Parts: sequence; C-alpha cells; structure tokens
Amino acid sequence: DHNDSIRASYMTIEELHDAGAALSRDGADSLPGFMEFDFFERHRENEKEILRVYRTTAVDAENGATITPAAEWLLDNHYVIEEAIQEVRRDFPRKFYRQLPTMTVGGVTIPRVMALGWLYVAHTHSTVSRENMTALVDGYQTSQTLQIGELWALPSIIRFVLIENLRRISIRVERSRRMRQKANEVVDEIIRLNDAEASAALLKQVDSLVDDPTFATQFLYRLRNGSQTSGFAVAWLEERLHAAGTDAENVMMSEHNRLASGNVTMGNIVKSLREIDDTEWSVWFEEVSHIDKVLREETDYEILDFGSRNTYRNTIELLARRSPRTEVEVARAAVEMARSDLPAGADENHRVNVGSVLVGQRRFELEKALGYRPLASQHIVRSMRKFNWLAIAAPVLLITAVAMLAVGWFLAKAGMPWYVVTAFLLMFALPASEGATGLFNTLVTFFVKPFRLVGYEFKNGIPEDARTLVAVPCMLTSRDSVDEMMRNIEVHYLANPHGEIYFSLVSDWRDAPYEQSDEDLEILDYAKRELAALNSRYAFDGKTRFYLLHRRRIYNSAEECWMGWERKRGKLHELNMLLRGDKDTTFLGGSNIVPADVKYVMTLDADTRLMRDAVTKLVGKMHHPINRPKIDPVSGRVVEGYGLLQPRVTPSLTTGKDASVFQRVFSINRGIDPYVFTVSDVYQDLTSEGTFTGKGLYDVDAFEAALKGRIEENSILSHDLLEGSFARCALVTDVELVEDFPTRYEVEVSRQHRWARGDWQLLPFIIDRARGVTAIGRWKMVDNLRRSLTPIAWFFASILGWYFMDPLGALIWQILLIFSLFVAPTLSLLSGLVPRSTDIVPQAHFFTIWSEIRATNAQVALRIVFIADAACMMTDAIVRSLYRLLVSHKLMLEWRTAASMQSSAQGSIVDYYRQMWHAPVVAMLGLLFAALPGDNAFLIGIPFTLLWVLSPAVAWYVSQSAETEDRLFVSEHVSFELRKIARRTWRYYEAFVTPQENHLPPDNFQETPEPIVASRTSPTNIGVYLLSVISARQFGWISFADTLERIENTIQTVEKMEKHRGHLYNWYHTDTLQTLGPRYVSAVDSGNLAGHLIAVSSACRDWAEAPSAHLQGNLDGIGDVAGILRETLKALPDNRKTLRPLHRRLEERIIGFSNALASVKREHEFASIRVINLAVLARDIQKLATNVDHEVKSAQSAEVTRWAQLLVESCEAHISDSAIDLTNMEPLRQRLASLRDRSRNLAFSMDFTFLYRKDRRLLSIGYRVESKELDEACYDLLASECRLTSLFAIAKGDLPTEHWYRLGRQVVPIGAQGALVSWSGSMFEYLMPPLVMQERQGGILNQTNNLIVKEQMNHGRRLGTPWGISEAAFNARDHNMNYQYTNFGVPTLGLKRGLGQNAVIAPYASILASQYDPDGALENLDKLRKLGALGQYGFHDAVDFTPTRVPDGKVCAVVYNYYAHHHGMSIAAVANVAFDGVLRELFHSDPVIEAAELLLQEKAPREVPVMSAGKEQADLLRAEVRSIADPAVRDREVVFLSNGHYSTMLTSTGAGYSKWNGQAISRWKADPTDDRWGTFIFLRDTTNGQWWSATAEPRVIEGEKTKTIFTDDKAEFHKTIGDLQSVVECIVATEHDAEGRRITLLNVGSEDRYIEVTSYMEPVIASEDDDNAHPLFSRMFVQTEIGRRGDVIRAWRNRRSQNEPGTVIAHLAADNAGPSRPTEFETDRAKFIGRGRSLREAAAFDAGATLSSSDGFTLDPILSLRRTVRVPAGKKVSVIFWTIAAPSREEVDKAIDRYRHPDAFAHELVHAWTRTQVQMRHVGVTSQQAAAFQHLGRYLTYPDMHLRADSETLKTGLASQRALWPLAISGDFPIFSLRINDDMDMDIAREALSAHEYLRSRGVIFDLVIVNERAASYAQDMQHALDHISETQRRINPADGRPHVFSVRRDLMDEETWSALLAASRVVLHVRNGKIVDQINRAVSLFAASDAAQARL
Repeated sequence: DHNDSIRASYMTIEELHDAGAALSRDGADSLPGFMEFDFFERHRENEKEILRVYRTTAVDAENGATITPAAEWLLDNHYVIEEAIQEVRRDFPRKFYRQLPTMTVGGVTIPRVMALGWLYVAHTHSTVSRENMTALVDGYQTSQTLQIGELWALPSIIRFVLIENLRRISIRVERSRRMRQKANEVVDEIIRLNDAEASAALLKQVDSLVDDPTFATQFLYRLRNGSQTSGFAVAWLEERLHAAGTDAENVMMSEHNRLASGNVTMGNIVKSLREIDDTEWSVWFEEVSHIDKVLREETDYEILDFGSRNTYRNTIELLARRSPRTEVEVARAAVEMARSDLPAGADENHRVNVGSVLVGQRRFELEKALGYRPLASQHIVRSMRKFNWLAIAAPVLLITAVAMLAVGWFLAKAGMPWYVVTAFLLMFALPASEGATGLFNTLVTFFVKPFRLVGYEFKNGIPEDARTLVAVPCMLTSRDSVDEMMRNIEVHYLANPHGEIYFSLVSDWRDAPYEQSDEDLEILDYAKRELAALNSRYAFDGKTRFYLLHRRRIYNSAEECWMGWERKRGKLHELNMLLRGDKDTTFLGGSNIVPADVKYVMTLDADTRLMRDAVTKLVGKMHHPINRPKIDPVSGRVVEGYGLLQPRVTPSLTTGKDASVFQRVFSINRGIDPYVFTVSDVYQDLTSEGTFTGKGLYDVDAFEAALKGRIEENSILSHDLLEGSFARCALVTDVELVEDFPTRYEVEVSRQHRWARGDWQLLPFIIDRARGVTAIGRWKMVDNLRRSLTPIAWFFASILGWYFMDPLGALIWQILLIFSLFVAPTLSLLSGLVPRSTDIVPQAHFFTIWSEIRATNAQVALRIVFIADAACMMTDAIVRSLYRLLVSHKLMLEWRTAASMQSSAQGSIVDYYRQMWHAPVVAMLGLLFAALPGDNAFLIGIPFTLLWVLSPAVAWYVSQSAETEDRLFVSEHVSFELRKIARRTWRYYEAFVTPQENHLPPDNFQETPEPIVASRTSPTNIGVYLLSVISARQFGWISFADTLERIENTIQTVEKMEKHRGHLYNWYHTDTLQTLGPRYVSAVDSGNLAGHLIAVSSACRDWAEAPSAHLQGNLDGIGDVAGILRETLKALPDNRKTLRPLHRRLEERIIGFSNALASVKREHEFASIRVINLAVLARDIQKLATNVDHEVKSAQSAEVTRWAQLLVESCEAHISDSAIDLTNMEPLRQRLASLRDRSRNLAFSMDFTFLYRKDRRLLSIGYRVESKELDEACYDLLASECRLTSLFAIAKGDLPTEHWYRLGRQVVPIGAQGALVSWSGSMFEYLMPPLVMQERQGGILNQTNNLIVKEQMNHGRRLGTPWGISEAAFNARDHNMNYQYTNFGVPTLGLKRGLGQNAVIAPYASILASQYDPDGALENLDKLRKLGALGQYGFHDAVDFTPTRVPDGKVCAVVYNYYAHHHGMSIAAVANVAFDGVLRELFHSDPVIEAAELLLQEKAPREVPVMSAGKEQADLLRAEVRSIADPAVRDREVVFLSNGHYSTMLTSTGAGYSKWNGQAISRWKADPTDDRWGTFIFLRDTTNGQWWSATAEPRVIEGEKTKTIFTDDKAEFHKTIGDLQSVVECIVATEHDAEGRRITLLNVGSEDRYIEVTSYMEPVIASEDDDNAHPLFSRMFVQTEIGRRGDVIRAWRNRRSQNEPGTVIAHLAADNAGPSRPTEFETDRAKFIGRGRSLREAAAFDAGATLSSSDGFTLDPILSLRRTVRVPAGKKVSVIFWTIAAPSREEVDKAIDRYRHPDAFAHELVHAWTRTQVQMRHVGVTSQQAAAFQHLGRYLTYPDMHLRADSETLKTGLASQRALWPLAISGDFPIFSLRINDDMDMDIAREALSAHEYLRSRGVIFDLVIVNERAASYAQDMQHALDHISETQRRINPADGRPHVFSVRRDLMDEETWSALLAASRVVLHVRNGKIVDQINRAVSLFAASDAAQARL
C-alpha cells in the first residue's frame, strides 16, 4: 500500500498526545510526505489538475469502459470536493496567511498550524475526528500554547492538505487506467500475427512500459490465462523483470496493493470532508481554547451574546498584537484592574465586569496602562469624537462651498447684477448638500467600522428583574377590525412566547367632540370578551398574559375634540405612571390592571411584525449594566447610558397580494439577507446616537424623568426626535422589524408632508437656546428642514433660471441640475463593486447591473416628474405650519382631518386631474410668463413643462395593480379550459369512493389489462383528497351537505386509523386497515397531512363563524359540465342510417341551456325559482341522450350519457344547496366547530423530535419501528418537498433555527441569473409549497420556479417532444403487471448520473406549472390531447419516449394508468389559478403558521457562485440491433426464442431445432462442417424449373445479395435475386407453444411471376439421446398422418407402455393471400432423398414425381407441403407456417382454431414483445449483455472452439473420470470454468450466474463452476462470501438431480482434479484479465481472420 498518499503507520489515540508533546520541544525534521512549495500557486495547480482528472473521466466511461471503485467517489461527489476547494482562499487572504509563525522544519520555514496538518492526515487513514484533534492539541499545548486565530485556522487548513492527497491519488489512478489498457491492444496485435520475428521489434518499443508495476498485471494475465498464449511473448517479461530481483509474483501482489488502499483513502477523503462540513467548530474551539479557560471563571463570559463574545476576543487580540505583551495575560491583567470596578448592581454582587474596561467606559485607561499604542485609524476616530458633531457638518458644508465657488466661476458670463446670484446659489446648494452628504456617508462606511452593543443571553427566556409589557398603541374603528387587532396581538405573543413577557393593547375611540358617546360600551364589551376568550386558550402557568388598557380622553385646552393629554406621548406617559403605582390616571374603571413592576415596555405598532425571539436580544442588551442609564443629577439627560435602543428596520417584499411598479421603484432596500451581520450608519459611528423613528425600548423611570422634565403640551407627533434626543439613542442594527409601503399614490405625499410639517414645527427648539435641545439634534432638525426645502429650491431655481438669464447655453444648467439628482443615489450603488484593494481573485459572479440601473433611472424620472406636485403640497404644509409657529394658532394638533386632499375614492385619471389642479397650472402659467421675454426660453421649456404637466397620468399608471403569483391575468378561455380539465379529472374520486371501509383514495388503477384497484393508502393521498374535496366545494360541483358527509367520514376513518406516537405508518390497507409491510414512518407523509389539515380546519372555521354567506357558492360547475358535454358531442361521428337529426336537436337544446344559464348568471339577486326550472331541462337532455344511446352501442355514447348524468346531479346538488332550511344554523355551527377541533388536534398531534439527528441537524429520511433506529440520511437540500414539514416542525416549537439555516442554498448558472440546485430535478419537488403556502414576487423560490419552468420549456423545445418531466410509471410491466414507479428529472438540475436516458413526459406536470405560466401549459396540454393521453377519468399517468422501450414504429408510448396521488394536485392548481389562490390564505390564516411565516421571503444574494460544469437527442438509451448482410461468407450466429418451456434455436441461415420441455421436435446434430440440419422452406420457380430456399442455405443461387436481422422477438431473413425478393420472419407465439414462420414476398417487376413454395420439417420425438443412439427405432415409431382439411399434418408416437410422455405435435399450412388452391404432402423422406442424393441435390424438386402423397406407418417419415402462389407485379402474397405442439391431442384442436383464421399473426408480435420485456425485466439483463450471452451460448452449443484453454496445457489432462468425485458429473454439461482470486470485485461471478439463469430460460443447459483459488488463510472466508450469493441457486431446481452450479476450494482438492477440470472446460476465464459481457466481444474482434469464392458457385 504505497500509492503516493501520506500514510505514517496509523497509531490511534494516546499516541497522538505523545507525538504532539514531543513535537512541542523537538520534532518534525522530516514528514511522511512533504515538499517545498508555495501556497497560492500550488492551490491553483491543484484546482487545474482536479478539474482535468474529472473532465477526462467524464468524457471516458461513456463510450464503454469499466470504472474503478476509487473513481466512483470522484465522479459521484465532485460537487462537495469543489466548495471545499472553495471556502479556502476565501478564509486565507494573503496578508492574513503571512502572520502565521515559522517552524523551520529542516532549512525551509513552514506555518506552524499547517505543519500539524501533515502530522495528522498521516497517522490515520485520511479520517478526521473531533476527539482525535482534541487529544492532539491537548498534547501539543504542553509547552507552547495556540493563540486565537491559529486555533481558528485548523478547520480551514486541514482541507488544504486533504485535497493535496486527493490530487496525489487521482493523478495516479487516472494514469493507472489508460496505461493498464495500453497492454490490451498490444497483446491483441501480438496474437493477431503468429510471427516470431516482428514480435521482437514490437516488444522493443514498450521496454519503457515494463517497469511500471501494473502493466505486467494485465498483460501477463491476458497472455497466460487468455487462450492461445505464446512461447515467446512471455519470454522477455520475466527476464526484464529480473532487474531488482522481484521474481514474478511480487509484482503480482504489488498490484493487489496500491488499489484497495487507493479506494479506501479516496472514500475516506469524501467522508472526512462531509464530517468537517457537518460538524460545528465554534463549540469545539470554545472547548479546546486555552485563553477561554481563564475567562470562564470570575467573569460572565458564558451568557454574553456569542457575537459580542467574539467582539471581546477581537478587542483582546488587537490589544495584544500591537503591544509588547503576550496574549494570555491581556485577558488576565484586565481582570485584576477590573476587580476594583466595584459590584455596582443588584445581580452583580459576585463576578467581575471585565467588559467595563475592554468595551466599556474605561477602555482608554486600559490601553494606556497596557502600553498599547493606538492605530492611526483609532487616533483619527478619537480626534473626531473629541471634536463633536462639528466634525460631521464641516465636510458637507466645505463640499457645498466648493461646488458653489465652481458654479459661480462657471456661471459668471451673462451679466448677473449680483442680486440674483445669491438666490440661485442658495437654491442650488441643497442638491449639492445632498451629494456631499451621500459622499460623506459612503466614505464613512468605507473607513469606519460599524457599532455593536453587548447583551445578555436569555436562553430560557427573560428572567426576573426585567419585566416587559408589550404596549401596542392601537386604534378602534371596529366592528370587525377588532378581530384582526387581536390576531396581531396573538401573532406578536407567538413571536416571543418564552420568558416572563406580558402583552396588552392601548387604544382610543377616535377624536369626538363629546367626552363619551356611551355607544362605545358594546364595542368595549366585545373587545373585553375577545380578551377573556384569548386568555382561556393559553391558560398556562396561571398567567393572565393578555391585558387591555383604554384611555377615557380629556378635552383639549384650545379646541377640536377630546384627544387626551396627547395623542400618543400622552398614552405613553399615563401608561408610564400607571406602572409606577399611580391610581388617578383617567383611563377607565375595571380595565385598569397592570402586572406590578414591568420595568420595560415595547413600543411597537398595530401593523409591524417582530422577529422570533427578537425581544430576548434587546432586553438583554439594555439590562446589561454597561447599557444601563445613569441620568445626570444636575440636569436629567443621561450623560453616560442608553435609555432608548432602536432596532434596524427593513421593508417587506410585497404588501400582501398587491405589488405595483410604484412599490418596486421607490424602495430599493427590500428583503432579508441572512449573511449581513451588521449595517453601518453615518450617525451612530460618528456621534453614538441614533434615531428613535417610531419603535424602540425605553426605561420607564428614565423616560419619565427626561420627558416630564422638559416636555410641554400642544406638540405634533414629532415627539420621536425630541424623545430620542432627551436621554440618548443607539441603533442596535441587530433586531429587525418589518413594515410596509403604500402602493397607491395618495398616502405617500400625505405622510411626507406630515413629517415636513413636524420638522418645521421643531424650528422653535432650534432657534431657542432655552428649553432642552442638543447641538447635534439641532443640526439634524436643520438637515430635515434642508431636505424639506430641496424641491422648492430646485423648482423655483429652474423657474428663475429659464427667465432671468435665457441664454443659448441654458441647456447646460438643467443638465447639471439633473446630474445632481443622478449623482445623489448612485454613490451608494458603487459600494458593491469595490474590491477593497484586490482582496482575492473572484469567481464567476454575474453582473446584473441592468436591474439597478433601470431602477435608478426610473426612480429619478418619477422624482423629477412628481417634484412639482410634492413641492406644491408640502409648501402648503409649510405655510400651514409657519402660521402656527408665528401667530400661534390652535390648529397645530391636526392628525388627518385636513380637507385639502380628503381622499375618499379609488384612483382614476378623472380624479387626480381634478383633485390636484394646482401644480400643472402653476407650471404652465410660469412657462407662459417666462416664455415671451427673451424669446429663447420656449425651446428649453417645452419638453420639461410637458413632462411636469403629465404628472397625474404617470401617477395613475404606477398606482395600478400588478400580478405576482395570485392576481395573474388569465382571461376566460384559459380559465374555462382549466376548470373543464379539473372537472373531468374529478370523476376519479366519484368513481372510486364508496363506503367499504373506504373514504381512502385507492392509489393507482390500471385500465387496459383487466383493470384492478390496488387497495393501498398513503397519508399524502388523504391530504390531497381533502384538498380536492375543498376545491370541489369551492367550484360548486358538490352540495353543502355532501362536503360535510365526506369530511366527517374521512375524519372518523383517520381517527380509527392506528397510529404510532401520533404519526402514521408508510403504507396501509384500504379494506383491512392493517399495516402492509414493515412498520416505517416517513417525515414527508406526516408533514403533508398536517399541512393540508391546517387548511381544512381553517376553512371549517371560516365557514363556521358565519355559516350563511358561504351556503350559495359560485354556480360555475354546471357550466363546466355543459362545456364537457359540448366537447364530447363534437367527437361523435354522424354518418349513419338516419343521418344526424338527434345530434342537431341535442345541439340546439344544449346551446339553449347554456344561454339560459348565462342569463341566470347575469342576474344579481340569484333567484332560487330560476334554477329549479333548469332541472327539467337537464332531465330532458338525459332522456334525449338515452334516446341517442338506445340505437348506437358505442363507448362514447356511454360517455355522453355519463356526462349528461353528472350534469343532472350537479343541478340537483345546486337545488339542494338552495333548499336548506336556513333558519337554525346553530347545529351546523356545532358540527363545523367539532370538525375544526378534531382537525386541528390531529394537526399538532405528531411529534417530530425523535426524527431530529442532533449531530448534523435536519430531518432523517424515515424511521423504522423495528430495532428503534433512524434510517441513515437526511433531506439535505432546500429543493426537497420536506421544506413544508420543516416549516411546520420549527413553527410548532420543537426545532431551532439552525435546522432551517443549514440546508441547501446552492446556485447553478442558467441564463443570466441562477436557480436552486436540485437532486433529481423534477418540479414534483418544487410545486407543493406553492400549492399550500404563499409566495411573493421578490422571494428566491418564485424566481427559481420561473427559471426552472423556462428551462423545462426550453428542454422540451430542444428535444422535440412536448415538455414536462416528473416521476411516474414508465412503460415497463413486471410479473402481474403494475407499470412500476421511479423518479425522473432534467440533467441540468439532477446531481444524479443517468437522468439523461429517460425521456418521460407526465401529463400532470403541465397542469402543475399552469400556475406560473398558464398559456404555455395550456398549449402543452392541448398538444398532449392531440396524442392519446386522455382516459376515462382524465389524463393518464405518463407517456414514454425512450427508443429502447418504444415498440414497433410508433413515435411514442402510452401508459394506461391513473394515480390518486397525481390527481388532487391538478384540481388544487386549477382552484389556485381560477379563484386567485383561495388556498393561499387558507393555510396562512392560522396564528401558529402565521407567526413563523417571516422565515420566508429573502432576496437572491446577488452573487451566484457558479461551480464546474444534438447531444440531448444523442443520449437517449438505445437497444442493440444485430444487422448482418451476408451470413454465408461469414461465421454463423445464433438467436434463441423461448416461452420458458418451449425453446427453439435459429442459426444464421435458418437452421436449428425446437426443444419442448427438454425433448426434441426436429432432429439436429452438431456438425461444424455441415450445418445443414433443421427445418427449411424451399421456393421453386415453375416456369424456369429452378428451386431454392428462403434462407437459400441448402441451395445457394448465384448472386445472393442477402441481409439478416436477428433482434429479439423476431428473426428477420432477407434475400433478393432476379428482381424477386423474399423476406421471412420467424417468431414463437405465446400461450400455445406455437412457432410461426411468416414468409413475405413482394414484386416490383413488370411481369407476372409463377413460383412455388415448399416446406420441409422432420418430426422427431425423443429424449435427445435415444434418437442419437439408435435412430431407426425413433424413426419407426413415428405415425405421421393427415386428416380432413388437408392443411394440418399431425404426428404422434404410438404408445408402448404407460410411462411414455406422448406430446402430440402437428404442423399447419394456413394458406393466405390466395383465392383457392389445394395443398399437397410428401410425408416420406425415402422418396424425398432418393437413395443416394442429399439435401443440396434433392429428388422431389425435379420434373415429375411431385408429392405422391404417401401417408401411414412410413419407414422414414417427414412433413412437407407445397403451395403454388400467384404473385403479379406490385402486389403482395403472404403465407404463414405454424409449428405447434401439445402434451395431448385434445389440446391441439384448442390451438388450431386460433391460427387457421386470417391474420392471426398481428396481436401476437406485440404479445411476444411484451413477454420478452417482462422476462428481461425479471432478471437484471441488458441488450448488449443479452447479445454477449447469446454469443456465449452459440459457443457452448456447437463444437466450435475459439476461447478455450491453450493447446499445450490441455494435452496432459482431461481424463474425464475425476469429475463425479467433485460432485460435478459433467455428463450432460458443456461446463463453464470461471476462475476468481481477488475477493475485491465479487461482481463478475454475479453477472455470470445472472447470465446462466438467463440462459436457463432459453433452453440452454450447462453448469456454472466457480473455482475458488485463494490460499487457505482467507479461503474459508472467500468460500462463505461466495456461498452467501450462490445459495440462492445451490438449492435444487423445481424437481430436476442437483442444480447446475458448483464451487470448489482450491486448497483442499488435488492438482490433478484442477488440471482435468481446466482441460475439459469449454471456456476458461479470469476475473482480473477481462470483464463479463466484455471478454465475449473481445474474442470477436480478435478471433477474426478464402471461403467466399465457392459461395456463389
């Protein structure tokens, strides 16, 4: 075991420890491998070599080759080997790798961490285990410890060493394969020529190829053990090998090495890579770390936000790096100085707050004490901090001043009396200010690290001393909105259920002029009842979590309505005193209860949603003592502390089912990105305060002090800025809170001008030094005012610019004006393409810049076209605000009642123009005023003014709704056809559901071959059936009572259905309700059933709350059934005796009924009396259909009758729905409530904990109750259907988020973008989550779905056949045919080799994809409908296209199967498409699933990785067709035909025999030089007198341009001579032991040819040995005789005793294509031969003496018939010859009445094809393997010998007597002598025994001998291993003695027996030197090469 890998005598545990300990003091000085190199270049070369050795192996093994076990892992798992090649180079930038210390291993210097990698890949078998590395690092750290980072590099450096060994093994295994087969052709050339002179010249060249210790292994084997061998070929190999004295067998054994070791190490490499990928390294690093041992005691490092712990570690490492001190004492000396920091807290009485000096206030003192010298970046940052807010405002002002100076220098050329330049500069500097602040933000993001806040870890929830009440300010315009407000509260509670957390709602009954209208009591009482009901459901631990607080309002001092003390700040404050033991708060009596302390309060809002367990982060961060506010006693402002923490906010992807183009263009930041850790902001990294926009967390005491100290009455909501400025703020940027953006262009300007009004209202605080305001806060309000003033400045600047100046160069100024707006957003865009000073070389990553370029361009265009409207509206707002600022009005608390806009209707162009009416008028008036002066401003002004005036038009265009996944525009015809298809498909459920322990789908159901139902049930079937029932009720196909009955029956059945811990077993019985096989539980079935039951229960609740409006329905099914009837009626042929009156009458009646239905649907009130009369019309249609049927008994007439029936009970169901009492719905409410309860109970019943593998996460494939063991693998990909099950399992609570965040995510480049990688990428694995869940436009899943559907459509175009590939039952039938089942997909998204040879189309695929693309799917469905794919109950299962399984000349194949599994999905998809996805909300209407819905969404990352990559039509599987032109001048070939007990053999020229059950039918002998024995068909020319044969072998006519086909089923013979050709195909029939010889003759001449046909067969019935012993007897007992209707001759042996079998045989003439002619017989061979003649020169084929018709007890009987044919020019003649036999005479008559009739040949060819397909499927054979086995049988059945042993070894052996002693008599046995000695392959013997079993089915009898040839050490183990597989055949066959299989152990038996066996063996083979089914083909290419001239003689 050498190879070239790195192995160093594996030593196991307790030796690695000592090795590392020795290495610590004095080690290395050598390595098992090692070589001088450099990192990056070596890694790149490794990449190149791995790609090559991979691409070469892929281009090989497809042309036909044997793949080594070592190459199996590389081919199968190249993808995993790739990303491990990645994830390094990424984790080692050049500078980072440089710092690693030196080790100096013998001269050269090596990184210390990577040197340990070489020591531990070697003392293993390339296996990595956690405990091994732990022991090694423990042993190594005895003297010198491993610092932080180095211990972070072992996982990223081991993979570098591992792939190096992979390269060293792959480069050798690839070389060892091609050069192995190099000897194959050389020895072929050696054996081709029998020379002894040129052989030396040939062998001299390969002198350099003899020292390689694998060339000789195959060369010597193929020579010595091959066959012919040589005395000089193996004469130099030994002599040359004598160098180094390795003798002969040492090299033999050396090839045994370097192979098994290679395979083992190659497998171990992949196993180790998988283990490293799956294992966690943070926990292992924490365990084995040394610096963390000190930091576990005396400090709280354990529970401190692991990311923040890493921040501590980074700070410690940075301090240690730049200071002249080691790393250990940095974390130790800090503790000593922090020991004097004093406890300073309640919980903190013990322990030491080390973070107070590391990240806290005392960082500078720590740095000064430790001697650390700050970095220049830290120096400039601290200078910035010591400056203050001015360091931020100064650069922007400087840039604006520079821009102003530049523009003033440029714009000084048109006079400017200097009283207008000031105005222009003031109005232009604001875009300059925006550009300057954008540039400053970009640069600070580039150069300043973001800010992170340290917090606690509340793993068990928020504990005592921190109580949070989630006060969600809310409103109350209720009646039904209170229900969704409670839903929001419930979802928020479900978001963070852990910990001592309370929830409540704070609201206010609007603003009314009255203090209390007293009518709110009913709404208040209803709200209290809802709260009480919500309290009971979650009554756990006796915790009244949900409260309700409502304010009573007080009248405003100035005016308006009762609005409290303040609209919001008010509620917040009077809540603040409420929690502080205050009782005079005027909220309300009764509902004024609070849970005691509640130190913290969530602000939140009525719409924003919360991340799961997000509050556990903010609460811990604020409870951290460093973040606790201090409050300044002199003036409360919190000098050092964080009273307010604000979380970062990102908008939602789509506002429910509405996404307009306006949404996409004015919101760039969308989606949730898992990778981003922290975002950088200009404010927090430069001032350490953030912005408390609308949400956050505050301390009650600090907030109360800061607000009540300075706040005053009469302030607008702008309190948020003031409240944040009071104490402090801090953007945590680690907690997310989603929100939405309005889609209609009415509210955006509303909120914008309200905030502008608030900002302007903040001006008095800016202008006043008194009160309380910060200079930085003053600057931020000034910036807000500047942002408000930008559009007015721009607009008025333009207005004055085109007027005052009016030059010819005025275009440049507007160019710069729009250039500023282009510049403003684009700087942040460039922040993605910056490489940060060429960090690493990038991979393929796409560019996709067009999307954001278009977005920016459209956004700027919309901004410049709406700027006038925005400016006008918010200037009105500014004037209104300034009125209150100056005059001090009483209107400054207005929220929304402004009458300026007062929008009260939907958008319309007729509405915006009237409501705005201001900005376009102002613009046009300004243009008219400024156009006439100067006479040069019109050209510049016209296009721009036309842009502004058309503002309402583009606003209306962008306000319109757009389709994403549920509002798709489908029109009517597409929807009509989809509903029609669904209704037609639904007939299956009616047909196959009736109570017989039923209400379970019956799974598959065949149609053609005696249709049967397989009573097996799966949970997925139940779920899809329930969804189908819901969809059917939605469509109105069924009444309201029938749905209840079906649901109740299904629920009862599933309750009585046995369960294992709530889960359901894999398979069930419909009739007996018992488990079918082994008890197996799969995660897919339980997840699917739970997901569907959720929707069922939600819908039950939906129509149980108000069971009156859901009664009617839609009244659309009765139109779909009418359309079905119309379509069916068109296909009825109408050319009969009575023409077509009834068809016409039905046509007018149907169109009249359709018109009446349309008229009723047009009515709005939906009269019940109108639909009653339609039942009469339906009954009339039924009677007319019955009248049509009574005269024509066609199947389609029955279909018409059935589809009329379905219509008339559809009408009955609608009437019954209209016939409900509708007066007592309370019992119905009870029924629906009970159904909902029993449905949702089963939803939560299953427990998914036991399927969770807590070593590598993810859900296992399944569970087996036996042995209580998990299967093995897990669903390791996002593209799996289990993502619904995972979502439910994580939402239920028994799973963490690491489950969801550790599976899939891979991308494959297709087109411009990328999609999701799949295993067996059929969209069966994609479509289910869209069916049940909700998908948004911006999500990854929808984009991937679009890409995959486009790719499948393109694949369908390129292949030619219709598209759509998914798993189904492909065209292959087993014993008791069931059509089988397997998976399919597309090659691009497969990851599985062999998916390109299927070519299978599934009809249900097209309807599945109809959701995303309706038109293409509809066209594909129509294309399928053109073919035969529509059955009785809908579309069939699949259609086949692979040419191997394609029968006859048909283009395609049809599978007649219906699956209950693939039918409900179609109905669900149709319901989703037609009714705008009702099922989308049904699943998502449950609080439990709605709480975890936010794990969805996310954006497509933006950088696709791209891994390594008529061929589509050239890769389909193809069978083998043996095409032979002229067999006469070639060697013979044999084809076998057998039905299992009737076998016949056919040679290359029509010779052969027929064996029945082991006896003979026609005499046959093995004459190699004659081959003229068997049945022959003779053709004679009447006019010329010449006679010949159809095969022409016994005659041979000059010319003879023949052809031959010997494919399966039929053997085809071709022969043409003299413008006359004869083609004959011979096939054996089925069910009657009949062999058919159909002679087919065609003529293309110009004259009538008069020729005759003659038959010749010899009936012999014996035991194949008695006949060959004394033929006279067996000839004599034959009793050939012909009876009436002289076309059949029956011959049976006369009976001697009671032991003879009998087996009467007969021959059939069965004339065809002839009016009337008589046949003649010559049943006597004595007159046929002629006493001295032969077959080639016969006597009967002579003028005269023509078939004297001798019959009886003839001495030498045969069977022969003659039939003259009349074949004119251009027409056809056909005659069939039948060879039949039967054990009894009475059975012959039962078969003669089936072939004597005309035709009788078609419909048996298909039977033979089906039977041979079944036989070849029963045993794992292949067409090429079948051909090889038939060639082997040809060699075995004839005394031809071409692959036997040598001509020298066999001489001194073969006594033939020493065979019975070894139990192998070998009397009636040609014997085969496969020899094996490897024990490694164990596959050649399996193929040999499979061939023998195959040969046993074709009437070939021989015994298989496997000669074990291993030494006695492993001989017993090898014998047991081979018996493990042979014992399936060593058992006796069905009553014969012993079976034909043998095995001998070489050591025990004597040498003489082995020599005799090898000499007498017909074929000798070795397992190494060749392969089964491949050595047979090599003989034909080697044994080849004057017997041609005498042919045509």
